[PDB]
Amino acid sequence: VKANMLRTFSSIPVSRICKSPNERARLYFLLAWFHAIIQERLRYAPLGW
Repeated sequence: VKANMLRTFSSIPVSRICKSPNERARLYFLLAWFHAIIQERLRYAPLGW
């Protein structure tokens, strides 16, 4: 999950994720965490998705 979130944070430009209402950053962090969780869950095929 750590590597996935680090990968999905460098992909998103800083300009979009920062220069906005100050609550956007927490929303993007939640989005990255959710994407990492559901992407890492795919490894355990029959028990996950």
